[PDB]
Amino acid sequence: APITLWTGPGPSINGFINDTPVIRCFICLTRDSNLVTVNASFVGEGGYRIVSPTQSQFSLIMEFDQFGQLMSTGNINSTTTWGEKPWGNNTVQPRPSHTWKLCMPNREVYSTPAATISRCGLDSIAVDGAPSRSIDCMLIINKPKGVATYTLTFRFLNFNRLSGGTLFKTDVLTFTYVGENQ
Amino acid sequence: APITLWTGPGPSINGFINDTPVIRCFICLTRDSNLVTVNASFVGEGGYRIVSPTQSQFSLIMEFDQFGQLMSTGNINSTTTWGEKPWGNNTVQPRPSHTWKLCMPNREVYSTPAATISRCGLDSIAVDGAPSRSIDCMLIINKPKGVATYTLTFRFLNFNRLSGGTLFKTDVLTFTYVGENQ
Amino acid sequence: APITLWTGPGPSINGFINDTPVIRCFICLTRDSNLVTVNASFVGEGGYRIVSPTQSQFSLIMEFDQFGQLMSTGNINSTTTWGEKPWGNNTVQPRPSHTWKLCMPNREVYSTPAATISRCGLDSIAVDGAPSRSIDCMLIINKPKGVATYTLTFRFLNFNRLSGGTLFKTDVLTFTYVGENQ
Repeated sequence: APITLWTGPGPSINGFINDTPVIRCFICLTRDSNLVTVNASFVGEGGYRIVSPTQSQFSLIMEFDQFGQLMSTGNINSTTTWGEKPWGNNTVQPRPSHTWKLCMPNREVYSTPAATISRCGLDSIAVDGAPSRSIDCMLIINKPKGVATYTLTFRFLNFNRLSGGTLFKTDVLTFTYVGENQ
Repeated sequence: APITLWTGPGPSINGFINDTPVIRCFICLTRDSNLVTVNASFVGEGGYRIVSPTQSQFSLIMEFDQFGQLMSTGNINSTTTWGEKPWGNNTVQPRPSHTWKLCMPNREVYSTPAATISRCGLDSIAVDGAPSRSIDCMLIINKPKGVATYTLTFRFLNFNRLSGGTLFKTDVLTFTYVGENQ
Repeated sequence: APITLWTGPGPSINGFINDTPVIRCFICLTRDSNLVTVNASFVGEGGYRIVSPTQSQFSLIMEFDQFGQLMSTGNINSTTTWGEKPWGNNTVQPRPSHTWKLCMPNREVYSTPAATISRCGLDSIAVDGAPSRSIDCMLIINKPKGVATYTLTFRFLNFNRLSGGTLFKTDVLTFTYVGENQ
């Protein structure tokens, strides 16, 4: 069967940069028959409300154990809401099932780290998609971190593409990878 | 269950600008377990056959009611072919089902307008993907309009990226969003 | 039902240019209810290990018969591993099925060839996504070739975007098209 893991809608400030909560992350991992679709969006708060062209690139890493459970140690972690989305409602069901492994990046296919770098428009409606208002966001798959069995990294890059200070309100971002076997 | 709503193959000139039919829009919304995939392509006609660096940006809005039924008042609307694609054939079934809501952009997740701006190659096979032969297409999700409960807007932008006149024959465009609950 | 055709993990050097194996191609075609997702990645070998700004553009074409069986005559072809992925493991099953047609690009929808040109990051983790380390990969759908019923072409373009020599280790690339009817 399919399975979706997600933050739920209306996330708290659940993305930490060096132990400070600064980004609201909506993250959805939907496993259909074989592939997992990552659907995500991010909103900066406080000192990340607006990002400058000189902003250092940074990763938001999700660490998962061998059962596909989110660990407490990443930048997006089990201290904030995360769990299964039941078909038919918008709840987060936090009690893990064996099925959660199906949302993880297949260890054999991604036995070394893989990546997808894509455009990440910022404040796109308000700036009417101006070319110099996009950065990049690179998904890194299974780059090692601590004792995590699986990792998903959202790495925001190339802020120097920006013509000036820009609201850190990302587009909806999509990535795809091969799901793990049960 | 999954459900697809689409224009069918070989659409008529069904994209209206200033109440004039000027673009042939192929649009498919496929809901699988949780996410909806937008798969779309566009061909300009008449004064929109060729676009150039002097072309002004424009939007094609689809308006849907609370049941996921396409309304008559958008730029792409219920006055042209639109409905469900049966698994196993290429017909368009016009009679609404409860299931059509499942193709809609989830109103909790998209409680304010969301966007994805992406490259939109033009005439890409013919021009062999020359870098200066792309524009952008931004999908806007749930921009408020009229009495619509849901909206999808295809906004064509950044014609100034083009090196010159180019056939408005878009790549196959893909976007993804979280589906509404039954 | 859904169905996935793929090369399996850790593919051999299975991309041929002038009858010489030069690229390792991971290719996955996953059909869900209606759409097919192409998930692919490439690693150059030998003379293709490093690519330069002056690299000759080239295509890797897959040719399929009317039943969705991969033919022997494309650049990626039936002389190497290819077949169905069972749900639950990473094997490659050679036994054809009626379902394999469902991975093919819908002949009526793509009676004229379609394309999607997208960014193709190279060596992206190592170069931390530097903008000048991307090329383009265009998927061409049903560009006619010989006696094939369906074709998928991966055309690698715009090497002249590169700032210098770069390891031909692509990002995970994703494309989407409407699947064929049984």
